[PDB]
This record gives sequence, structure tokens and C-alpha cells, in this order.
Amino acid sequence: ETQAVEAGEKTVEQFVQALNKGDYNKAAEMTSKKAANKSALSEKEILDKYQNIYGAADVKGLQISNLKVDKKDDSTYSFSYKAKMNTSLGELKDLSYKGTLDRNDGQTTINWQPNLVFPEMEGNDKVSLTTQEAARGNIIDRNGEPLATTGKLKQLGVVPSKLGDGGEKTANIKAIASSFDLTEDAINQAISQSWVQPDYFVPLKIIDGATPELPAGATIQEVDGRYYPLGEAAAQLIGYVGDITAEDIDKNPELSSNGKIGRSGLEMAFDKDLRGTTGGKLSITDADGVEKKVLIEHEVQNGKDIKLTIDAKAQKTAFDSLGGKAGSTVATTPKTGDLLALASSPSYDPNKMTNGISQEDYKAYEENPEQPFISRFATGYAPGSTFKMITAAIGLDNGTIDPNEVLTINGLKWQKDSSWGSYQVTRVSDVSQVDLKTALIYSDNIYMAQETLKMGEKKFRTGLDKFIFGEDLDLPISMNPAQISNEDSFNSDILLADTGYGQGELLINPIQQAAMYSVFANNGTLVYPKLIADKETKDKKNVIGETAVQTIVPDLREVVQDVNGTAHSLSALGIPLAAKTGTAEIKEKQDEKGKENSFLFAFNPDNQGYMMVSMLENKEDDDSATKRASELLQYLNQNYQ
Amino acid sequence: ETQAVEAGEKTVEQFVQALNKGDYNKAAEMTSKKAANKSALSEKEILDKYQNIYGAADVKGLQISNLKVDKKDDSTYSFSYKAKMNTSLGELKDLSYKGTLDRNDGQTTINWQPNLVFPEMEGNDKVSLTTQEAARGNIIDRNGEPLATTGKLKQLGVVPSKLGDGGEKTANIKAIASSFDLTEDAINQAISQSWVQPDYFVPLKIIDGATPELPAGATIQEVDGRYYPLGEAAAQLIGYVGDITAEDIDKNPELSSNGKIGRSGLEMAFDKDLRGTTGGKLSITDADGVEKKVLIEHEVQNGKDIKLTIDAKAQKTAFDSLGGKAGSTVATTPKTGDLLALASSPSYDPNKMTNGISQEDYKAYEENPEQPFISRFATGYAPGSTFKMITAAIGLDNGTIDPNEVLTINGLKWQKDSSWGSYQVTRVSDVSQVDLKTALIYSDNIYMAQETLKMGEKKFRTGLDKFIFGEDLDLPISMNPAQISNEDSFNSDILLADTGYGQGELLINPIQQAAMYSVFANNGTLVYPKLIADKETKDKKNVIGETAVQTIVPDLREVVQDVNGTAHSLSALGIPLAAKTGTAEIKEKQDEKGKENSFLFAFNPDNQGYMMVSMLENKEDDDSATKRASELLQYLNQNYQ
Repeated sequence: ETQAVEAGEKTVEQFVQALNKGDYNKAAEMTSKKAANKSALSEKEILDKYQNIYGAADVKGLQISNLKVDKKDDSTYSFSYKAKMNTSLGELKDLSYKGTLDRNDGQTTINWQPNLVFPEMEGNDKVSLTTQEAARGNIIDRNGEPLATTGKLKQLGVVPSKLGDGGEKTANIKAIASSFDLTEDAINQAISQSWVQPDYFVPLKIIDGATPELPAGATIQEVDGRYYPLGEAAAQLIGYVGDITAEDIDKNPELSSNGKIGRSGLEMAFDKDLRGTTGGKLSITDADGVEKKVLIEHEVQNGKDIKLTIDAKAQKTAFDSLGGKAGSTVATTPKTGDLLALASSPSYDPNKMTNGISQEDYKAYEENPEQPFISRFATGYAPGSTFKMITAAIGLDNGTIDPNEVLTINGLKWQKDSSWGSYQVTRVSDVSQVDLKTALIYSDNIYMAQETLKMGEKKFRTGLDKFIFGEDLDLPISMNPAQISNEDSFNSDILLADTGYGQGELLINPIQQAAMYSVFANNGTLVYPKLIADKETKDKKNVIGETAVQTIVPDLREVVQDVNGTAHSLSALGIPLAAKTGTAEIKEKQDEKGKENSFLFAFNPDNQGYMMVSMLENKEDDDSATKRASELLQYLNQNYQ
Repeated sequence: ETQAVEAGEKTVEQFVQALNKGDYNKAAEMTSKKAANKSALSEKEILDKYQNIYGAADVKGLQISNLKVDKKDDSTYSFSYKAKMNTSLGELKDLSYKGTLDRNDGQTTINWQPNLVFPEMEGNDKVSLTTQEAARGNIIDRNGEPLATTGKLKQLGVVPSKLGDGGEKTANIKAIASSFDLTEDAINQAISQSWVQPDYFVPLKIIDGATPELPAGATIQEVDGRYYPLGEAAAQLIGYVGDITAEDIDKNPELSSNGKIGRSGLEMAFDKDLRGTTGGKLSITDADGVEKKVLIEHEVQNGKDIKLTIDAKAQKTAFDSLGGKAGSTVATTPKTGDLLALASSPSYDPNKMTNGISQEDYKAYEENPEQPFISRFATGYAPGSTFKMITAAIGLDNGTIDPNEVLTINGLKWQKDSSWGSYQVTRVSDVSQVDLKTALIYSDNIYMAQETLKMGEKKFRTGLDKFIFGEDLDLPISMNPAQISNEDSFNSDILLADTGYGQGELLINPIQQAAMYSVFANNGTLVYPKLIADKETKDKKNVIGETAVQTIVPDLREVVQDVNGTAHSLSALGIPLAAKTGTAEIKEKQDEKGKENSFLFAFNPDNQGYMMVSMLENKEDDDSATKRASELLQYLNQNYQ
């Protein structure tokens, strides 16, 4: 009967999944009694064998194939199969397992033998694992400057024994507390943890400068560890690493139990390329200790470096220019798409995170209303009033907009008709006669709203659709694709109008904005941004017409040159600029009034060497993105031609 | 020299693309002079030949392959290639073209011959095309009732000659205007269009009932055409058809120039299956008229029917119950996912659209603030306070919620702390002691907000992620996938709290809501909705725990049974119900105050025969989804067990 063979195969498959799912006791309970021709061990001993051995090699994911179950005698059935499993040294493949089953009335059991752990095992053999951790690779900028590297850090700590009794003990703590900027309550709390022992060195802080006077008990020790040279200026992008946990290993055995793992940003995105592969040997030995079989063996491979398009000098300038306010700044070389800077403010100290951080300091980052953990350059926002230049291009392309047509606009508020109720589009300057150029120079939202309505939704979307809404940019930074609105239709003249000047339901992150605005530096060609230096330049032709660009850019030079251009403060710099400012009124439930976002777009219209998009989120009164752009503009202009 | 062969191949490729892009004059201008051994015709005559022939067969998309260009003599090069093109009768494939090129100094030209139109053509041959339009298929409900079919419509019209002079002419118009509900200005305007001729029959309207008294000039004629039996009650779903235009044919030659095309809803989604394929013959004949070659020939294939899960009776009831207000109602048989009703109100008359509609009536639909064209069942909305039951399930699954724990809540407003500013979560009933059951019965948002905050974002998302946010449901209805929020993180306790009771940045359309709530009728298993009757049932196991369902459903029965349950009016019906009401406060720019959306969720907890989700958008004071649910609930309960 194959009626028994059915159960035979079934038993082995159950045994196999029991091991696969790490439930060794369940597997043990499917074995025959301990005997000469049956199971070599008892259940408890089998359980202990797998737990000990499979645990030592971090075995995980036992999968089989080519199963066969024939019969040899009434009471015994032989079986065989190929198998593979993952370990802390990679996958073991094409392993040949075999043994026999014991049929008994309505019970089929496995005559367990040590060879069902690893095929070549017999009797009291042993397993040995040896390993070498791989060194983590580095993240460097476009010129080789380090962004994430491995430094030799100075570490301060105290030895309770060499501290004192009561007299100096209290005074020595004072000395080190002031000498190294440390709350003396943190020091006492540090030295009184359950693990601390009178003689041990109790680590306290990392000295990131020249080592000063050392009081009694205070001492410095070198330790290797990750180091982020730009600090918080590039924390959201770069991210940080943390101690590997038992839980991380459970998900991926190929990590180093004793190592570091990327917890955020690029460190995580490229954790694999950066961590390399563990070196080592997994072997079976005999009772004595002689090597009997090498299951896996390979030399360590250190992590490889990742070279970015980022310009460390630009990153820092972009970040510092935000003055610790909520905002972000993206800078590119629009003809190739290189991301020179990806700044987000406020930020967090990645060196503290990776070197052990106070549980209250961490919470301080989380509860901070300005949310430093957010990567603002990868977060979607209404693009703001700057978007008028896109709407304008579309209008010129489709013929809806005559640059010379002059709209007559009275006052600072406008609505199509009474169906809009109390809603009205708003502008800041009351200019009566407004043509396109005048609308761009003064940032006139009423003009663009009117032209958007004139154009109509069908044509406006036809133009928007030629951009990148909906697309997943090919970047190692988590983000959502830009959207025009929540649905395929606005179903609203108000929304259509608001979308026309960058408000409405538009969500476009800064990287996506720089991507879209690149058309003005490539005659209507859109150039996708890139972050990895070696990557090839990718673009998308005919997003807007060359005529539209040649019409609009001269107007954008006036936004700077003209005495009433919104970006005229930048004309003083004396460098060729084409720019466009913008705002975005946002509503919040917590705030009585509404918040305002300030934006700046700018590039060199002579050589198309650089481009930058900057924004201050929920700006303070009198603050502005333009007000903070000079240094970066001077720097990019100087080095990117 | 292959230097000339380069140009030879190039010339043919240019000639080919010129034809491909329909620019026949450009192709003609690459031919040699008219001669015995050169081109058979002049350019103007070649131009006219393609325009006439390729135009007659709606040729489009000429593509070649296996190009070869050898030489025969110093002055002549022979060429050949396989080709294919689309036509009004489908694609022509494996066509063998051949001819010769004329080299001359630095100019290579094609010695054009009629065989470069169709391969077997010679001299003064002709092309003939004959066709038979396919009959459009039908859209029927789960029991065969027609939803989109082809009826024989009665059409009223007038004959100006048989109308009068001045006396009866003015009086006869009065008679027909009142006898058929027609503005007599429309009648005069109708009979005075530039095309109208004294003797012609001027069509005016479609009589959708019994034909009444016929005044002088008024007459009725039968015409075949699409007919929608449910009318506006299923207009958004079904959609309508319109006259095929030259522009439609330009995009797809396989359509019938003389036919109908789906412009919206299912009629469009399944336009192809429904339209069938044109029958006909494309042949080449000789000067005389004798058939010389049949290029393509096949019999017509009428469109095939599409059978939906919809229950026409339920569709109409669901639609009528909305009383012309803005809203939508979805109904299913949650164990299989069948969509019994997909109602959206207000609506538009699909029979008017397909039978020619006033340009002002069409505009009336568009400018209507309630936007009847929107398919509300496929539009994303904040799910509302009903969502508390999902949040509750997650809380029970992860152990954050103890059903018996009693929160003490004072008043109708609550905020975590002062960081929330003036923002506060709000509830309608001031119940001091609130446990889960009590929170569900009274629809207590403060309770769920507190539990959501307690649970925390990481766990809340872990639970939400087991649902269908992000997924593209497999349905022939255009929609966007549901979203939890705009980003992967809320970055806000307020948003986290609001999301907990169905507000915040949640966007879930009604079909997606019914999909999610199906877990309560399948022990935590989610069952994907289906619209096509023959389609196989698809599900997703373990979205929530069986314990959570067994805990929550009894509470949902109390929402109906308990005297203070929000859905207690429905207890009168005397049918087994488990329900949950909800609201959603929305803000608008046009309105001074905020708008409110009312929702109802309900199903039979005894047999899981049906489920329904209904919503009134921007409801009028005192209106409610629950207030309008009885008839549908009585009907579904009766027929879906």
C-alpha cells in the first residue's frame, strides 16, 4: 500500500516544517523510540541538539526538494531529499539527507539520527563556527569627502573607585561636569546603574574635540565607531546606524550579531552594500576535535563605498542658511540632475544617536513640534505660488495665454462669481494692468487663477500630465509620487483655480519640484534628479515648448532685476539669476490662524550650472526663503557653471 | 560602395515613416520622375493615390521588417521588405513589398509603382471596401435583467410644411409643446436650424411612454438605439455611449465610423468586449472591376454580453432612498464580495446623453454644485466615525484595548495636553463611564482617540497595514487606492488621534470601505469585492482576529438594539442587524461653516447574507444615512441570506 507511503511523505514534510519554523520540540515528538535500529536519542536530547547546533549557526529557512519515500520491509520505509537553509554564513544548498521511517499501526515516525541535523554527522560529532565581521563601507560626496565613515572616537568615562569618598567625590564630579558640559545628576545616575561595579570604567560622553584637563577619576579611551562629519546638517539624508539586536538577526542571519545596522536614511537604504559579508567557517568535527567536514567557508568581504552627487560644502551651507527653522533646500545641476544638497531643518544629531542617546533627549526630538526627524526634501507639499511658472508654460504651449494680453484687475481679492461664496483668490500687490510678465514679477495669483479658469481643466491637465505626477523616481530615498489632486477630476472651479497657482490638493516634494522646474534650464526637457554619482543621466523630452521657456525665463530674470520683482534683494549679488518666489497658505487645527510657507526657486539662466528650490515651513513673521538664499547662491554660482 | 546602399536603406525607411505618419506628400516627394523605368506617376498623383486608398481603408501604423537593399547596376538598387498595417478590418500582416531605387549623384529616389500601396497592385487597379457593423453587446444584472441594452425607441419630430402658416403654425406648436413637455422656444429653434428644410422630419424628443394625441405636423418614428432601463439610478456605474467621431477613428480604425462608443462608466470600460468586430472585405480589383485579390475578409462578430453582480432592484432602491441628495450606497454579499448595488446621487439621465442633449442641459449637470457626474462609490472620502470599529479590532488584536476597562470622560471635548492648542476631539453624548461597548453604542470619539494614542502609531499602522491601503482592487471602475495618510508617518498626535476615529487624512472610497468592513462577516477574513458575475471569489486571511470579531459584533448589535444606540430607529424593523453610524466633519473655503458627512454601516450578523455602507455627503440639517436605510435593509434581508 502507498496508503502508508502517503503518511510517510507527510511525516517527513511535517518534520521538515517543524524545523523550518524553529519549533524543535514539535520535530522531536515525531521521532521513534531510542533504540539501535530506531532513534539514536530521546526527544529531550533531540530537542537540545537542534536548539544548540541550529542556534549556534543561526539556521533559518529549512526548505526541501526531490522527496522520495520507498519501502524496504513491512515495518520500515526509507526516505531521502535535497535541502537548503540559511545560516550566519549564507545559504547551504544541495544537502543530501536520508533516513528511515517506522510504521506502527496508524503511526509513522522518524528513526532520528544525527545525520538529520547535517548530513555527514554521526555519533557524538560536534559543530564549530568561526567568524570575522566585515568593516562597514563609507558614504562619500561627489569629491570624496566623507559623509558616513568609521572614525576613532575619544570616549570619556569615570572609575567610581578613583573618584573619592564624600569630600573629593562630590567635588570631582563638579570638575568633570563643568569641564565637559555634563549635568552632574547624569554622572551620579550613570555610576549608580545596576551593572556598574566600583572598579569599572563607566562611559559618559564622546569628546568631539581636543581633550582638556582630566580631573580625578575622569579618563579617556579610544573606541572605533561611525562618525558623521557634517553632523546634523545631513542627518535626515545620511541617517545613522545602531546596535544589531537578536530581533534583527532573527530576520536576517547574515548580519553580524556583534555589529551595526542602518536604522534610517541612506545608512539603511544601502545597509547591504555597506555592511559587506561575514567571513568564517562552519564545520563538523568528531568527538575528539578533528575537522571532518567543512560545510561553508569564505573570507570576509568588507563593505563597498557609496559615492553621492552631494557637495558636502553645499549641504552644510544649505543647512546652516535655514538658521534652525523648519524648512528644506534642494540644489542641483539641472542639466544632469545631480543632487548637490538635500537639507532639512530642524535636524537631529546623528552622532548622538549612533553613540547611545539619553532616553529623554530622544523623546525631545520626537515631541518637538517642528519634527526634526522628518526628511522635508522627501515630503509632499503644495508647491506654492512658484507653480505659476508651470501653469504659465502650459498656457503658452496650448495658446490660451497671450503674453501681451493685459488683464484688468482691481484690488487684492477676486472670485469668478457668487457661487464661490465668501471664497476669493488673493494677491499682495494691487496692480491694475497685468500681463504675464507683470504677473510673474509681482507674483500675481489673481492673474494665474483667471488664466487657469480660462484654459480649463482638460487643457491644464493635458499639460500637467506631461510632467512627473504619479511617477516613482529612481532614488534610494523613500517618498510618494507627486499628485495633482486627490482624484482624476477637480470637480471644482475653486480647486482648478487654486491648483493654477500652486495651492489646492497638489503634493510635490522638493526633489520632485526641482525635477519639474528643470525644464527651464533644458529648453523644455525635464531632467530626472540623480543622487548616485556613477548613475547615468535620464531625461524626458518635450515636457514644455522651447518658446514657452524663451518667453518665461526673461520674465524670471525680471523677478530679480526689476525694483518691484519679488526677489529683487538678490539683484545686489551681481550674479545672473532667474528666480520665482512663492507662498502657500495652510490651515491647522491647533493654531487659531493659518500658517504660511515661503518658497524660492532660482537658477543661473546664462550657463544653467545650478538650480535651487528652498522653503521655510510655517514661517515666522518677516522671515522668507529669499532672505536666506544669498550665501548658497553665491557658492553654487561660483563652483557650478 | 555600400556608401550608396546606406542611403538606399535610409530612403526606404524615410519613405516608410512618411506613410506611417500619414504625410503622403512627403512620401511622394521621394519618388523618381515619371517614366517607363522610373516612377509610374507624378507626385501629385501619388499623393492622391495614397490619400484616396489608405483613407478609404483607414490605414494606420505602417511598420516594416526584414529590409534588404542590394544592387543590380551602377544607376539602380533593388529593395524588399515585409510589412504590416492596421485598417478598419484589423491588421494586415506579412505583406511583401519590393521595388527599386534610382541613384543619381547625391540623390537616391524610389521608382514608385502602384505595388507600393498594396503589393499585388498594378496599373489602374482599384480598391474596394465593404463592411457590416457589429451589434453592441448588453450589460445585464445578476439575474439577466438588462442594464444597458438596445431598444426600439419612439422618436417624436415635426415637419415644418405640415405645421402651418401663421394661424395654426403658432397654435400647433402650442399643442405639441404641452402634449409632450417641450418649451415652444426649443421647437421654433429646432425647426429653424441651418440644416432644416421645409419638408424634412425634424426630430425633437424621445417618447419613453405611451404615444398620446398627435397634433398637426407632429409625427412618431421608430429608431434603434441604446436604452438604459434603470435610467439615472445606475448612470454613473453603467455610463453611456456617444456617436463615434473622425477623431475616435483616427485613434482606433477598428471602430465603426457609423457607430457608438462608450464615453463613460462600464460602457467605456468594456467598450471593446461590447462593440464586437466589424465584418467586411477589403479587396483589390482590376480596371474593369473583376476581383483580383482579397486582402482581408471576415464575418461580423456581434458584441458579447457582460453579466454583473448588481441586483437591478437593489440598485434602484439604493438610489431612490437617497432622495436626490448627495450621497452613495454600496451593498454586498460580504462572504463572496458581490456588489449588489453601486448608487451615487445626485445623478444624470444617461438616456438623454446618448440620444442627443441640449447644450444648456449638459452645462446644468456640470455647474450643479452637487456634481452628479461624480461616481461617489469610487471617490475617496474620510471614512468617518464608523472607522472606530476597525481601530477597536486592532486594539483588541494587539492587546492595547481591554473591553472591560472603563475610561472616565468628562464633557464633550478632550485634548491630550496644551500642545494641542485650541484643538479638541469631540463627542455628542456626555457619558462619564465609558468602556468599549459603551463607546460603540454612543459613537464616542473621545474614547477611541484616547485608545489610539495609548496604542501608539507603530501598532496602529501595523494593524492598518493588514487591510488594503495602497492596493489596486481588480475592478473595471476607475479609482485610486485607499490611503491611511499623506505620508508613512503622521508626525502628529492630533492626526494619529483623528485617524483613530476615521477623520484625518484617510481616503477610502465606499467600495474599499465595504471591502474592509467585510472582515466582520468572515471572522477576520477580508473578502475582495467583485462586480463581474463569473469572476472567482478572492480573499485575504487573518486581517483581524476571530476574537476581535466575536467581541465587536455583539456590541454592534447593541448600536441597534439599545435604546441609546445611534442606530436604534432600525430596531423597529425587527430584523437581525449589527450596525455602526458615523460622521465626518469637513471644511470648505466657499462655506462659512463646516460641512458634515453622515454614514451608516450594517449587515446581518446571523447569516452574513448582505452588507451595506451608505453615506450622505454634506448633509442637510436633521438628515442622516440611517434615516434613509430601512427599505434597502428590508429588501436585502429578505433576498440575501
